[PDB]
This record gives sequence, C-alpha cells and structure tokens, in this order.
Amino acid sequence: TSQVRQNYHQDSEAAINRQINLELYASYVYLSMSYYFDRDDVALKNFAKYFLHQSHEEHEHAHKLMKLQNQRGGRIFLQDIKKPDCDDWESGLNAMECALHLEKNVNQSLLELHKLATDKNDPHLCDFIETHYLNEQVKAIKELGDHVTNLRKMGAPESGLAEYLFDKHTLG
Amino acid sequence: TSQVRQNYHQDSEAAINRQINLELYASYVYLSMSYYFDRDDVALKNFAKYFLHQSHEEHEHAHKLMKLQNQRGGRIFLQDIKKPDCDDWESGLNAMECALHLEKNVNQSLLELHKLATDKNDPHLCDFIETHYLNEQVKAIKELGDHVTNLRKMGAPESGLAEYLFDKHTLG
Amino acid sequence: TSQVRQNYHQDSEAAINRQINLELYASYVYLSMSYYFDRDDVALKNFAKYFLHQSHEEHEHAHKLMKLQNQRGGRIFLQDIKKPDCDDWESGLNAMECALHLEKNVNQSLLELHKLATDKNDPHLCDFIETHYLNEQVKAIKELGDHVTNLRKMGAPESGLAEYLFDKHTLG
Amino acid sequence: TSQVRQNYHQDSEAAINRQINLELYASYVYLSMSYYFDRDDVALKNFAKYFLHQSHEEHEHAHKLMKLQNQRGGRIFLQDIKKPDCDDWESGLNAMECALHLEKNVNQSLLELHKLATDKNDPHLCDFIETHYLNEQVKAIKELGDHVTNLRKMGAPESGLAEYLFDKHTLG
Amino acid sequence: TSQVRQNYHQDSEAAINRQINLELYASYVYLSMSYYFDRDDVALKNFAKYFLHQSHEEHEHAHKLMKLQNQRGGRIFLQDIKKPDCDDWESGLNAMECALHLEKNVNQSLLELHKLATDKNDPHLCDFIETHYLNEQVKAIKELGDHVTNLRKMGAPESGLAEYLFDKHTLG
Amino acid sequence: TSQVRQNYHQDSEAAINRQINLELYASYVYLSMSYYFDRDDVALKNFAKYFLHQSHEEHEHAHKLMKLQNQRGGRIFLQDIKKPDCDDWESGLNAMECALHLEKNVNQSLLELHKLATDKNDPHLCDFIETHYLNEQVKAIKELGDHVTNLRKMGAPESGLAEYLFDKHTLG
Ligand SMILES: [Cu+2]
Ligand SMILES: [Cu+2]
Ligand SMILES: [Cu+2]
Ligand SMILES: [Cu+2]
Ligand SMILES: [Cu+2]
Ligand SMILES: [Cu+2]
Ligand SMILES: [Cu+2]
Ligand SMILES: [Cu+2]
Ligand SMILES: [Cu+2]
Ligand SMILES: [Cu+2]
Ligand SMILES: [Cu+2]
Ligand SMILES: [Cu+2]
Repeated sequence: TSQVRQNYHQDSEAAINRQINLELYASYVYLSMSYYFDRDDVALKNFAKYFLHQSHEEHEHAHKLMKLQNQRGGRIFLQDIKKPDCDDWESGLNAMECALHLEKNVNQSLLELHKLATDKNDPHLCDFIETHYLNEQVKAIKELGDHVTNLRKMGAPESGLAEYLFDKHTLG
Repeated sequence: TSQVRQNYHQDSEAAINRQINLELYASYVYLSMSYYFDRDDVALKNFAKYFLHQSHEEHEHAHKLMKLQNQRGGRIFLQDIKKPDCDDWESGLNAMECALHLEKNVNQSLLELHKLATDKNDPHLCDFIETHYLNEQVKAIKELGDHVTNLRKMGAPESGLAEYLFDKHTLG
Repeated sequence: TSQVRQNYHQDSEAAINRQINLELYASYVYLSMSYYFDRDDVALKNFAKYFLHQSHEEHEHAHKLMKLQNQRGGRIFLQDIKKPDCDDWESGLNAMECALHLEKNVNQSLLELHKLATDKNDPHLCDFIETHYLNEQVKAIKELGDHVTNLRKMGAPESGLAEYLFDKHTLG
Repeated sequence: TSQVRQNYHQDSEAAINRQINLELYASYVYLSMSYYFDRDDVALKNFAKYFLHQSHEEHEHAHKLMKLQNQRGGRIFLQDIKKPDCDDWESGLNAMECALHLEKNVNQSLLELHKLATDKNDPHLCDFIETHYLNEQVKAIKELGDHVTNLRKMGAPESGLAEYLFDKHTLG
Repeated sequence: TSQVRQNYHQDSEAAINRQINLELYASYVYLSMSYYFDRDDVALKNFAKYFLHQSHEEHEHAHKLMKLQNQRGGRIFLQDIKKPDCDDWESGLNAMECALHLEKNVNQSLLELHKLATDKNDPHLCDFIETHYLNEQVKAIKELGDHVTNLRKMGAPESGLAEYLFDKHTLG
Repeated sequence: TSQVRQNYHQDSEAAINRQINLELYASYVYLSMSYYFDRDDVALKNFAKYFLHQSHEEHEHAHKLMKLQNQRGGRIFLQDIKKPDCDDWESGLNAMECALHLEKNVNQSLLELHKLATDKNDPHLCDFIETHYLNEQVKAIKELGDHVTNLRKMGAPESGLAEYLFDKHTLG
C-alpha cells in the first residue's frame, strides 16, 4: 500500500481510472470533430477551433484526474483509448448535438463517481469532483444546448448560410 | 408633519408612491424578460443583457423617486410588487413589443403625475419629472419602436435567423 | 423537458423558485430600511448606505439563483414580491435586529434547500449552495450580531449619541 | 445561547475545540523539529526553514478554526498544548517520517470531524472542512511522502551526503 | 558537550528554557484574549487585532530565545504550554489589566534571568537580554499602563461607549 | 475525390493515418511515464515534467500530420490508441531507454513514410517530412542517448542518488 494512502477505497480508485479513460476518449472525439471541420469540403474554421479547444480542456480534465490518483496513493491504470464512434459528423449542428450527448454522458459518469465517493465516505474525493468537474459539466452542457438551439432556430442543417453565420458570429 | 415639507401636497405624495411601485414592477418585468432570453431553448444572450440593463435602469428610477419622496418630506409607502403578466414572452419581437407597451404605460403615468403636480402648483416636482423622467421615457420609447420596426422588417418572429442577426448586430 | 436537464428534480426546481422569491423579498426589505434611514427625521446616512448595499447584495443572490435555474434546465416561476412587514423601523438598533432575523430566516431556508438537494442526490446543487450562499449567510449573520452587540453596549436605542457615533465610526 | 448560533450542534463545537488543540500541538511539534535542525551538531538550515514554515501554517490553521468557532456562535475552549513526543528527531529522514505520521493523524481527525458534521446535517461546517483543510492535508501528505521517498532512495539516514544534498536541492 | 559551547552555564540554559516556555504561554494568553474580543457578544475588533499582534510578538520573542539556545550550544527542552488562566476576560479594561500583569511577570522573569547571567559572568547573555527584551518589556508595560489609565478615565468597564470609542480611536 | 487533391496517392494517405496513430500512441506512452514519475514512491518531479513535455510535443506532431492530411485532400481515419506496453517503468534510466526505443521506432516509421512518398513522386510530402519530422527525431534521439549515457555513468539505476542528482541538474 502507498505511504500516503488514507481513506481511499479501491472502488474509488477503479472509478477514477475509468473516468480518466472517459476523459481521454472525449478529448479524442473532440479532436476528430475539430479536424472534420478543417476539411476542404466542410471549411468551418471556428467550429474546428471550438472543438480543438474542447479537446484540450478534456485533456486537462484527464490530467487533473491522474494528478489526484497519484495524490491519494492510487495507481493509474491506463486503457485503450477507443476511436470515436463517427468519422463524419455531417454538419455543425449534428456535431454540436453529439458533443452535447457526450458531455451529458460524462456528467452522468461524474455523478455516479460522486455517489460512489459519498457511499465510501471520502469527502476529499467528493469535494474534488464538485469543485473541478460538476459545475464545469453543467456550464458546458448549457453552452452546447444554447449552440444547438441557436443553430436549429437559424435553419441548420439545411441552411448552409445559417451554419456559416453561426461560425462567424457565435464561434468567431 | 415633516420639518422640511413645503408646498408638497398629499395627492402628490400618493402619486409618487404609486409611481415608485410602477417603476419597481417595470424592473421586475424586465428581469423576467432577461432571464427568459437566458433560457437554453431561447439562448439570445444580448437580448437578455439588454433587458437586464433595462431592469437596472428601472431600479435606478425607483431609487430617484424614493430619494425625492424623502427630500420633500413625504413618507415612502411601499406596496407588493406584482409578478409580471407573462412568464413566456414567445420571441424577441414579442418581448420588445411588450417592453414598448410597458414604457408607454409608464410614460402615461408620468404625464398624469406631471399634470397633478401642475394642478397643485408644485414647480419643483414638475421640474424633477421633466428633467429626469420625461425625456428618458421618450428616448426609451423611440429606441423600442426602432427595435420593433427592425425586427418586423427582418422577418421576425417567423425567421429565427432574423432574431439571431438582430441579437448580434443591434443588441451586441 | 429541457435538453440540458440532468439530475434536476422538480422539488429542487420549486425550492429554487421559492428561494428566488425570498431573496427578492429580502432585497425589498433592505431597500425599505435604507430609505427609512434617509428620512429627514432619522438622518443616519451610513445606515442607509449599509442597508442599500445589503439590498444590492440580495439582488445579486437572486440573480445567481435565476442563473442556476436556467443552467440546470429548470424554469423560473416568479411570484409577487411582498411588501416589507414594517414601514417604520424605529431605530438603527431595531433595524439591525430585524436584519439579523431576516438573515437567519434566509439561512434556514438555504439549509432546508441543501437538505432537499442532498435527499435528491444532486451534488451540483449542494455544492452551489455551499460555495455561494452558506458561508455568505454565516458571515452576514456574524456581522449583524456584532453590530447589534455594539449598539446595545453603546446605549442604543435610548442614546441617540450612541447611534450617531456608531453610524460615523462603524458604518462610516 | 449566542445570537448568531444556527444549526451548530454542541458535539460539533467540542470537536472543533479538539481540532484547534490538535493544530496547536502540530505547530508546536514542527517548531521543535525546526529548532532541532538549527542545532550546531545537526546544521541543516533548509530543514529548519521547512519545519518552521510548517509550524506557521499549522498556526494559521488553528487561527481559521478559532475564527469559525466565533463565527458559528460557539465558544473557544483552550486546553494545554502538550509538549512534542520527541526532543531529538535523529535525522532529516526520521523527522520527515514523523511529520508524515502527524499529518496523517491530523487528516484522520479532520475526516472524523467531517463525518460528525455530516451526521449533524451541518453543511456549512462540512464545506469549510472540505474547502480549507482536506485538500491541504492531502497535498501535505503527498509532499511529505515524496520527501521521504527521495531521502530513502538517496541513502539516508546512513549517508550524511544524501541529507546534505537533499537539504540544498529540494528544501533549498 | 557542544563544540560551540563557551562560558554557558547549565543554570543559564535551564533559565532560558523556562523563559521560552513563559513566552509561549504569554503568546497563548494573548491569543485567547484576541479571540475573546472576536466573539459576537463582545465584538471589539481592534482589541482582538491588538492582542493578536501581542501574541505574534510573544511568539517572536520565544523564537529569538530558542535561536540563542542553539547559538550558545545549549539544548532546547520544551514543556507543556499551559492553558490561559481565564477563558472570559469580562471587558477590554480587564483584559488590558491582565495583559499588564502578565507583562510585569515576564519582566520580573527576565530580570531574574539577567541577575543569574550576571552571577555566572556571562556578558553575552546579559547583553542579549538588555538589547532584545528589557526595553521592549518596559515599553510594553508603559503602553499597557497608558491604555488602562485611559480606559479607566473614560468610564470603563461600566460605560460600553467608553470601550467602543477607545477601540476606534486608540486601538484603531 | 477532394477538390484540392493533387499528386496525393492513396498509399501515402494510409501511411499518414498510420503515422498519426503512432504519434498519438507515443504521446500516450510519454503521459504514462510522466505520471509514473509523479508517484509518491518514485517522486522525480523533473522526470515527470520532461515526459509530460514530450507527450505534448508528440500531440503537436499528430496535429501537424492531421493538418497535412486535410491540406492534401486526404481523409483522416482515426484508430484506437493502444495502451502503453508498461505501467511501471522501474526507474528513470529504464524510462529513458524506453523513450529512446520509442523515438527510434517513430524515426523508422517516418523513414519508411519518406521512402513511400519518394516512390510515389510526392515532393511536397517528402519536404514536409524532412522539414518537420526528420531532424526533430534525430535531435530527440541524440538527447535521449545523452541522457541514457549520463545516467549509466552516474551509476543508475542502482544509485538512487544518481537519478536524484540527474533529475535536479540535467532535467531541472
Ligand atoms: Cu471533461
Ligand atoms: Cu467535457
Ligand atoms: Cu422608469
Ligand atoms: Cu422605463
Ligand atoms: Cu441573500
Ligand atoms: Cu442576505
Ligand atoms: Cu493543519
Ligand atoms: Cu498540517
Ligand atoms: Cu515577550
Ligand atoms: Cu510581552
Ligand atoms: Cu513525434
Ligand atoms: Cu517523438
């Protein structure tokens, strides 16, 4: 056992490792989206920039989780980072919807992690999740919902002008 | 009677209190509109910012009226601030129309207050109303009329792109 | 249902709306106190400034609650803002005591809200309440208790000199 | 009862007082260590500086706890600050190990305090402990574990050169 | 024996250790006073600040004594830091009187230490005591006497206004 | 076919995709190493910093490759990012040796890619590889060889002092 380990259950360690893998997968999905919008036949530069920024944020989240795993005396168990489900995201609106679904999945995983930590009486882990992840997820979900609503109201995905103007004005 | 009271009729005091309540109600209505446009299924951020600014201005107007009530030796009688008539404003254009109607109602109340003050030979009250409220109301009504005209000409409320572009270019 | 809603119970939404109304009522009470101390026959300017600042803070609290209501996919239901219980607060000390009672009532409402959120397993709501409201309420209650103790020890409300000197030195 | 006291159980107050005493004792232990390393026959200046800084931090923790005790309407009950268990710490590595043990004991006491506060439904106390103490304890334990690991790997306590170089490079 | 020890009698070392314990006890007493005046039912913030500053100064004095103990080749023998005699100090004036008594006790201990050092022909110790402690004690005693005289003349402890105004004007 | 595609063979596109996957895998391996050295029982902070920087550089390389894939009209085909071969790297020296082996493998893959591009008469791809990857790989291999040589000469992995001093002086 680690010399620093204290009130850190094995189930919590395993859940943290699974969350690390999930964050890495989310970063990979966002990277795929970003370079989809960099394609010559899509050419939505600010969509690509937005999704690249999201990928970097997901990477940072994974980094913070690994840092905690080391801090609490747990051991990081890395797994394969699965390829994203889709290679073509078909539009800016569809990509935004997929991002919203992914963020809600990550939020659900974090909520289950918080429930596990509460069941294990690990207040430090609960506070870490609340401070660094829960409100970030809520804000991200709200932002993606706003983007999806605006894109739908502007006439996307049928109206290419809608996605162009959203790219310029909202994501620009 | 107040030691500072001079040429301040009771009817004027009551009308000032009613105007204070009306300004508070207008602030509350604008707050409702602003947080309506902050909703995920509406997501018009600059509309929300505009209506929040209007709410703050209405609050300032109420503050100035209470300050006068104290200055003239009257006593402030606060009443319930009624909830806004609507919780869903259905569009940016409809919200702008409702704001125009509210501002015209406030203007009519101020005109009646000025008429009462003139009938009571209270030149200080008349000058206060003229200096701080009448031209502000005229400018606000003109601005809201311009916004409504522009939104109607752009194709709102049917065209969501119209309200999006108005949000970005005019209110942004 | 809102596209962003996740782990947000209806009871939590209703409690948030009630808390919004309570914060608005507290702001209104503080406004009443502030303009009571601006009266010519009271003339305690820093008491008025203090209570006006408290009113603005309460308004900000209400704003934050409405922002969360939108963030979590809930819908803001506004109610009538009831008039304050008293129009004459009879002294600086009595106003401070009433403010202390109001702050403790708000604190109790927030504690009940936190208990409800815990019962509903909504860690984001619990963390929001803890981060933004609980310690603020504790600090406000402590400050008001200090003010009340100092005013009582100085000889208020019988000693007008006591309230004058407290107005100058503590609230000034 | 205190005029500011609200949702503050007596058991929580007693536990807070015990935690205050524990923090003072930890500060005293760190002071003893620091001036042990200032001895002419030990002469590890940066070890002394490190332990003096730790003592000051422990003092600050005790200060924050007393501040909360006053804020919540509890009454501070001070006890004797027991002398440290050891007067000679025998090495830098042994002192680091003792510091790690002390920090883990403090962490366990804080976890028990958090459990008590949770059992008493005192969310403000729980949030205070999480915000100001839990992560600080985790970081301190991790840092001390790193120091102990490095000292052991360098060949301490047998190798005086190891402790000298650690004093210069890590603690310097 | 220490390699640096020269003309340092054992009795002097023991007296230095006793003085270290006395300084720590004085710091603890001042801390108790400071957080007594931070209570909601006392609420004299500048009294608390003054006594906290005194506690920090006492800590610094203890630090200097331990530094000398190491410098002269003596060994620091730490003892239990006894709890302060009183938990409730009943007023600002009573706290000031207790502080004056404590400072005079510390001064008497330092004078006995100087007499012992003179009897042992240890001029370095005598000069240390004269340079760093004797005049500091005289100044502290004079300041506390001035505070006590002013508080008594203003009408304390019966007049709460007296202690309030002293808190603002002298300690502020 | 892409409207921008010109002199871009399918085999080159597939090789570019494989190189993208290899760069992502290298970044993942470096991340694993970095957080291995952040462990409490390893505690080599500058080793962790070095490997984290290497991971970020590998990520940047992957980014540049994807950018080229889009520029030349190819389509990015992402694959699973395999978990690193090892979870425990057993020392700084062993980690450096593994990094050297990985960099040489990446260099061999890049050389095969350049050979393929030459066989396909794609001078732009050849120049891209030469400008951005070949000399970077040579420099990285040289640096890792220098690190390995220095660690071996200092007595690693048996001498923990060797790895500590290398961590401080070379990687610090
Ligand atoms: Cu994330
Ligand atoms: Cu995310
Ligand atoms: Cu108005
Ligand atoms: Cu208006
Ligand atoms: Cu509030
Ligand atoms: Cu409040
Ligand atoms: Cu501590
Ligand atoms: Cu500690
Ligand atoms: Cu002293
Ligand atoms: Cu002293
Ligand atoms: Cu590379
Ligand atoms: Cu490389």
